[PDB]
Amino acid sequence: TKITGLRTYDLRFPTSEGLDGSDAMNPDPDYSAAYVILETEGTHEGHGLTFTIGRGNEICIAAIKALGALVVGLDLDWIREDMGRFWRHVTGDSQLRWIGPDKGAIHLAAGAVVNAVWDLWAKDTGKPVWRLVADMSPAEILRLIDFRYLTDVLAPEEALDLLKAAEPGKEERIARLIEEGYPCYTTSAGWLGYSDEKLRRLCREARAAGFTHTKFKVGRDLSDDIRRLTIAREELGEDMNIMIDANQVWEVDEAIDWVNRLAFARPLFIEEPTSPDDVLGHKAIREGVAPIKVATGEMCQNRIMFKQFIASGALDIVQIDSCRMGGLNEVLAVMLVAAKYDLPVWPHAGGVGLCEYVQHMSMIDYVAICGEKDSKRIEYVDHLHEHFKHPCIVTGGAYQAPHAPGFSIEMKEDTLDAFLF
Amino acid sequence: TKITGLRTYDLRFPTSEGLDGSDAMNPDPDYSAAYVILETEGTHEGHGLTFTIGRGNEICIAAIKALGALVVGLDLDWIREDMGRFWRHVTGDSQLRWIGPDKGAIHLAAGAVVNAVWDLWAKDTGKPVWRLVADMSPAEILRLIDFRYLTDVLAPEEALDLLKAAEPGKEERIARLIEEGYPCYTTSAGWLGYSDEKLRRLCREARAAGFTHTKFKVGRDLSDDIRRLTIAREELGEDMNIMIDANQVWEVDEAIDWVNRLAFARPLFIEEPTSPDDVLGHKAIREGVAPIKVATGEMCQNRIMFKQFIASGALDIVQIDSCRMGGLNEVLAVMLVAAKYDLPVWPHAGGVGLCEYVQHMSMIDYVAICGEKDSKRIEYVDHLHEHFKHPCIVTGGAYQAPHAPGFSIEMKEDTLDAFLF
Ligand SMILES: O=C(NO)[C@H](O)[C@H](O)CO
Ligand SMILES: O=C(NO)[C@H](O)[C@H](O)CO
Ligand SMILES: [Mg+2]
Ligand SMILES: [Mg+2]
Repeated sequence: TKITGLRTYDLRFPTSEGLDGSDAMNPDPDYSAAYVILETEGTHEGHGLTFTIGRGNEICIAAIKALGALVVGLDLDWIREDMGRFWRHVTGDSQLRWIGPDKGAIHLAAGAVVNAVWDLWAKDTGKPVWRLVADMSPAEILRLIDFRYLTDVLAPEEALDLLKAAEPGKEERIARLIEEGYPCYTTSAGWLGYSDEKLRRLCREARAAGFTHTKFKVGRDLSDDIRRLTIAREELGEDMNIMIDANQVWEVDEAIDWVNRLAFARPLFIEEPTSPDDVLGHKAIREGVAPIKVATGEMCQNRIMFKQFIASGALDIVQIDSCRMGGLNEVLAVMLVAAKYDLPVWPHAGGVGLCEYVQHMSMIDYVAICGEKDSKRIEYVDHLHEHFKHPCIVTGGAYQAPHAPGFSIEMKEDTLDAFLF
Repeated sequence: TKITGLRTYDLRFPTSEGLDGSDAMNPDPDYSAAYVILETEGTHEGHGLTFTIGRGNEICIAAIKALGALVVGLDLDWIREDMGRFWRHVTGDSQLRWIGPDKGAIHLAAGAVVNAVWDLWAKDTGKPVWRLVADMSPAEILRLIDFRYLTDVLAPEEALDLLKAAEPGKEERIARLIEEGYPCYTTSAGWLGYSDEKLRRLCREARAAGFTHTKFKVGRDLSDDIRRLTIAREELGEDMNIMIDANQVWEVDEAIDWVNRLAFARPLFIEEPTSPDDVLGHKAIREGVAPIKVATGEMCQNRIMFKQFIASGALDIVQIDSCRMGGLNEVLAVMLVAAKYDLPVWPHAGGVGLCEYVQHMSMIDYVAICGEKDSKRIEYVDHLHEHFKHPCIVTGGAYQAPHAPGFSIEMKEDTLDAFLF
């Protein structure tokens, strides 16, 4: 098996029509995917994407094509033999690095390409990605990871120790995952553009469906936020766990004041109270709003930023995203850093296929990394699943473990045509 | 004056022929510019660029084209009446933000576009950019800056105090600048790929020319670094200040050992000992290599990262880049933060026309912000200046202050054709 070529698709979805996805920073996102297919001589092709919200998708497409120079011609076996090495290779063109390094368009693109390789690998061995990785030995998992710029906080040796400690009880955890699935929260009732009436109805739906955790957007208007959360609490009941998300809009002092004003709602955490680059700022906010926790990560650019968020105690909840960074391999590195510091990972999802991606990632985290899932929640959003050949399945507040070979991200063929920008 | 259109040029220079620019991370860079021209109804056009090293320049081109949607159709007076507002506007399309925010391709592109506007403004009023800004009252300069995500360490009120304090001495400093220029160091002798013979010759030339500070590449091979720095000290003499640059290649523990091993050479500082995102890492390296100083910043993505580097005391020398970030306005913000913490700013230069840019920026810093230049050094490199209509002029180890209208970045027409990729 050789990667013999690649195709790209600038796919954009009219989510702004009903303001699905709307928040304090992004009032009218058009959920989009910079989509890549890695060609082989064989029966399988590697599908992958990275998520954007409309304009700018074509920049990610440009970056994917640039990265293709590094991937077309590779033997899949050379990749599998040491994927950490492949990861260094694909993020290691010094000239392409200049455009980053490991941030912005070039890293979004790497997420798509790297995950497409995983899709191909999984399809070839006949396993869903979560099982492909979960079945690996500690050394095999360790080999997937490029540790460059991590070693002062988590060196390979300490990562290997964590992996070995998790190894006993994988089989039992795999069985448990099959029986129970992995718990998730819903953001579906929370988009900032929704009318109060729509908020009420969707809160009731979320409660009826069996979700125990629900997330709501805040951050544009304090009066609106107080009203909305009061209404949300009314419909949801006192037992429901509520979280809130400001989407980066606040200054540090502003964040502290505003969150504390929403304390009556008993939010578990505030997500992204400020810029996703501001480690020290998140830490300041964290101290100022305790016992309300702080979550961030959906735009955290790479493992180097995550390691500083985690090591400095700037956050309570680590929200990795499946394709913001360099795909699965870098996510795994961050999950290991989080495990060292005993911080829970609650992945960002929704978007286009992000649920499809992160379901696998958390399941690896549960089976082979930290061994705990019950107190955690993967994000879930009920948008755009009809475009996927193997959509995530969620019922009673939990993702069912994927069965199909691959990374669950492959779209129906018609979608690749109808939504081409 | 109205911005009526824009043209882009993917310009790439074969600098890898002689390994000019070569370092431990980037063995064969091809100095490139994603170049932009803003068209108007009148007689001036706004020229700007952002700098890359070859492959990936086309991603910046795509990002510039994307930003064009925010700039084409704008009236220049609207921009001029509140530059901070324009800056927020150009970096604040929430969809284009997703591709960053304020990092990677989209922000490199912002640097080009923002600086091109400055070029147009400066041409319209008939002044070099440095003097255009220097002639401004403190309130007018404050107005240039978008302070979002800065207010926890520098809020507009305190930035104005800094600016007002520098106010009375401006006239004297301008006279002094006209008289003395602004001191600069040279990297012309330091590229890692040069032979020892060429190293000797360039060291002798740098010494004869009157530079008091000279920078050398290190970090690929310890034995090479020891020999080369021994040669450099021999050729440059004891009075010369030698600095070294590792271009991000090391882990924290590795950086400390390697730098300390070069202590015999008396390096003033180590530049980019590790990843440009690792604030806490630079701080640890800084503690480990004392008294050798730490410099970083040429790839520092934005004001938010710089703010943290500075406030946490993670570096000794702040190396802003003219077009890595959102152009002049964001640089001025960082310079004000630096002034608060009394950290010197020594801008990164070389590349394609970076010298031509940063000369203006440091002179603004001298005249209107921190009021001190004698102890500092702007980077200078003698490459590619023949492509510019008004190239920088260096003699006796000092930049002559620009005197022609504009930002000194406009290239000769023949170059725009001859070097199109
Ligand atoms: O913040 C988010 N989820 O938590 C979304 O990515 C954002 O609101 C865009 O729809
Ligand atoms: O590091 C640098 N100057 O300090 C250069 O940008 C780099 O070496 C690329 O030529
Ligand atoms: Mg969010
Ligand atoms: Mg450098």
